[PDB]
Amino acid sequence: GLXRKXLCAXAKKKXKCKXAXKLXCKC
Repeated sequence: GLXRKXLCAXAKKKXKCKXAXKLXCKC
């Protein structure tokens, strides 16, 4: 859920970190 946190999960995640809530724009 949530556009910016879509964009983040988009750039921060193909070929990129594991499935945790607060970890969103890191993984």
